[PDB]
Amino acid sequence: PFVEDWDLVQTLGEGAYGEVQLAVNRVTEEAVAVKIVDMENIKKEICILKMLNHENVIKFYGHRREGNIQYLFMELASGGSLFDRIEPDIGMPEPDAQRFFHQLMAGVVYLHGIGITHRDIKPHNLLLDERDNLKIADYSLATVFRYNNRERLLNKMCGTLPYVAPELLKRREFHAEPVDVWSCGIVLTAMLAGELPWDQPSDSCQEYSDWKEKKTYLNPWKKIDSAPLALLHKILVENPSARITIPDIKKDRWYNKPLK
Ligand SMILES: COc1cc(C(=O)N2CCC(N3CCN(C)CC3)CC2)ccc1Nc1ncc2c(n1)N(C)c1ccccc1C(=O)N2C
Repeated sequence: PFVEDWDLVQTLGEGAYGEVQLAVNRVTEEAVAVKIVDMENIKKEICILKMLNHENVIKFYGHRREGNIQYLFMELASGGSLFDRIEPDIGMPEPDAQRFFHQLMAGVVYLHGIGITHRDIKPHNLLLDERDNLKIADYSLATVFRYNNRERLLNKMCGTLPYVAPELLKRREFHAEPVDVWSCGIVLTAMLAGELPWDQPSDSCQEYSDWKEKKTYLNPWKKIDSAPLALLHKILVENPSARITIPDIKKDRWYNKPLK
C-alpha cells in the first residue's frame, strides 16, 4: 500500500474507472488523491489533465507507470461530492445552490476557454474542498472541441442519461458547449429540488414532454422559486442554438440576485 513516498491509506472511490485512494507522504505529510487504473484513453486523459489550471477544476500533480498500473496524482477534495450535499426531495438552501452554481459556471467558462468539454457534468463529479469550494473532476470523458481556433463538432455519445442534452440523442453531430450548459441546468435543478426531472430527454418521456408543455405546477418545478425557474427555462431549451449561452447566464436576474 505505497508508491515511492506515499502511503495509500484509504479508499475514496471505486468503479470501472479504476479506484481513488487517499495518499499521505510519510516524509512531508502532504495528503493528495491518487487514481489507480490497471492499464490510448489514459494518454488523452493525462494530456487533458496537464492543461488544467483553475481554482474550480481539480489540479493534476503528475503520474507514474509501474508495469500495468498507472497512478495519477490529483488534488484532494476533502469535503467530498456535491451529490452528498443534496437532500433527496428537498435540495439545499437556495443561497448555497447559487454559490455552487457560480463556481460551476466559472469552472465551465475556464474549460471551454481552453477548448475542453467535460461531457459528464453531474453532482458525483463536482467535488468540494475544505472551504466548500467546488471543483470539477473526472476527465476520463473529456475531449478537445476547439484547436487553433477552429471548432469541431462532436458525434460520440458520452454522459449520463438524465444529465444529457436532447441533441445528443437526436443529431448526427452537435456543438460541444450547449451540451455542458444543459447538464449544468440539470445540476441546478437537482440542487434546488433534490430530484431529477426525467430519466432522459426524449419525447417518449412523459416528464420531458410535460416540461416542454410548461406544466410547472408539477414536480420538480413547483418546489423552485420563480427567479431560478426562469433561468431554468432558458437553459433547458431543446434547440441547442436557441439555448442560453454562458455569457447570457451571467446577465440572468437570479444569477445576480443577492442571497443570504
Ligand atoms: C477525503 O476526501 C474525500 C472524501 C470523500 C468521502 O466523504 N468519503 C466518505 C466515506 C467513504 N468510505 C470509506 C470506505 N468505507 C468502506 C465506506 C466509506 C470514503 C470517501 C469522498 C471524496 C473525497 N475526495 C476526493 N478527492 C479527489 C477525488 C476523489 N475524491 N474521487 C473519489 C473522485 C470522485 C469522483 C470523481 C472524481 C474523483 C477524483 O478524481 N478525485 C481526484
